[PDB]
Amino acid sequence: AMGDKAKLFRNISQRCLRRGSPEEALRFLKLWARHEKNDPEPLYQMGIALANLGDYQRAVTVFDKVLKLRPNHFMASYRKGAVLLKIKQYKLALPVLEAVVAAAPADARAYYLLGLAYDGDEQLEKGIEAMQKAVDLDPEEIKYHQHLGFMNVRKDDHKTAAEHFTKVMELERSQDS
Ligand SMILES: [Cl-]
Repeated sequence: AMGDKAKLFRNISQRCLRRGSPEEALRFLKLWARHEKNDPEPLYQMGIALANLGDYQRAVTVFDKVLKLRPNHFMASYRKGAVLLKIKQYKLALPVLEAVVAAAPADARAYYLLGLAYDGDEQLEKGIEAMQKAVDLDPEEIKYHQHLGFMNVRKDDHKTAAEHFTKVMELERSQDS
């Protein structure tokens, strides 16, 4: 069972996150982690805070801690994959993100991140496949059409690129009134 000290520290780190400042919160998340060792939740939370601070490399190594405790932690992989992609470590992000999508096969955003990771790794064809899936799962999103258009310009398929761009145009008009 969760100890009183741990409840207190959780309680405070929530005030600190919701009141803006995750540098303070981070100190209380570590206190919580100290009292409830082998609870993945405070570690997972530190990972989030570190990512928001911009300490991305440090965030990854904390998300690995939570993934050692809970190998299938679906959200820990999601966020790890997302920062790995921001750091431009594409090869490493691919297996992480591919696991996210095998757990949440209708998550358009997972597939979008996956597409960007493949594209970064110069696997254009695989990235199109993934970004296409994002577009099928959420056809009103401008961003996914936009990328899928550019991927197709590089593939020299200007017809389907133009389709996606003329769609980006359409969404922009109809998201005023
Ligand atoms: Cl792109």
